[PDB]
Amino acid sequence: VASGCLDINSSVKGARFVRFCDAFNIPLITFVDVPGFLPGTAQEYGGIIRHGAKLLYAFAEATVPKVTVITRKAYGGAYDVMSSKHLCGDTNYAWPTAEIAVMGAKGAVEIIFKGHENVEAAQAEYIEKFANPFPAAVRGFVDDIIQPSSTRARICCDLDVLASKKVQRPWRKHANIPL
Amino acid sequence: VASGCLDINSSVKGARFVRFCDAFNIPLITFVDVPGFLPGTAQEYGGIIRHGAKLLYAFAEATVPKVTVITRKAYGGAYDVMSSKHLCGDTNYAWPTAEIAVMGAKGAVEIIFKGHENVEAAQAEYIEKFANPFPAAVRGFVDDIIQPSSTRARICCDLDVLASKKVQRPWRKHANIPL
Ligand SMILES: *C(=O)CCCC[C@@H]1SC[C@@H]2NC(=O)N[C@@H]21
Ligand SMILES: *C(=O)CCCC[C@@H]1SC[C@@H]2NC(=O)N[C@@H]21
Repeated sequence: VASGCLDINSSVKGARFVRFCDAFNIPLITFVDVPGFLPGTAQEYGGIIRHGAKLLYAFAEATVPKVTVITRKAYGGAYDVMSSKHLCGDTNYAWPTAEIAVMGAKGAVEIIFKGHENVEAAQAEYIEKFANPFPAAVRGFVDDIIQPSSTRARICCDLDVLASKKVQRPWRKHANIPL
Repeated sequence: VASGCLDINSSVKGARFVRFCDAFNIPLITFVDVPGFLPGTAQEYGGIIRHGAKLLYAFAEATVPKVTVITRKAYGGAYDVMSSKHLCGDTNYAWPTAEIAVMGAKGAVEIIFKGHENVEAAQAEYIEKFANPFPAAVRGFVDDIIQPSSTRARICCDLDVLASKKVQRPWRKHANIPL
């Protein structure tokens, strides 16, 4: 549905569910495949910026175990919104088809290589190096790249060892979610 | 005295003083100029490894304001031992003569460029780029490079705003300093 893109309505449902599970110590499993946000004036006039921040906050605030699996696409700011490891996640696995980037190869090459000759060669070079899960994994964004058939067993193992995990957070009178 | 090198005796005196000042909310000011550790069997047989860890711990544990000024040399592991910014420091200033490196240019070039022709050119290139305070500052190791005449005023300003600073640390029954 809608290429797996985030919009206002999806952000509202996600943030509410995540917030409940965190409050009552229920671990979270995230399956990420998101190419970006739904474009258009229907979303911009509706406050897509304000509403998208709801899901980002709901994950960032969480203190319960978070296990993320990236199945195919994670472009742009949506990578971090869908519970990336940099929001105090516990484990993050990629399948062999995962691709983590600011944008797809076509947009990135047209912007990076502007006015140069032999752009088609630059397009092939960029895709071969960046259109896979490796530029993120070699940086510590992904803990392992796993065969999909092993996903269940890998998650079960993490759940049975993160269950006793506690973290500290500064004192606050109460949270201030963007609303 | 002894080129400003750390040894067993200096580590013992430092750790004890730092620990007292931290316990009773007295800010710390550090003036760093340390080329490394005193070599030789007299120090190795005396447990220089064990004793040096005392000063590293004493700074790392501290929760009171820490302001560090680097005047000239900070080579090797001694950089971090003498209250570097990466031990939860508040501010760290360098004077124009500061040099932060793993080792001096002579040792580094002989190790990096081994068996190559025109080593003398490599020596000049290395010194011009790394024998100054810039490769550390551009990475976030140093907050500013200041004229020495302004040091006092800069420190006074930091002390009058860090005085109300509190940090959180996980619960512990009691500390376990290497001894
Ligand atoms: C064709 O150029 C339309 C591109 C839309 C691709 C998807 S839709 C939502 C995401 N936002 C974006 O700019 N690209 C993604
Ligand atoms: C001559 O080669 C002796 C070099 C000693 C220079 C100083 S003394 C202590 C520090 N340790 C080290 O390897 N170099 C520094």
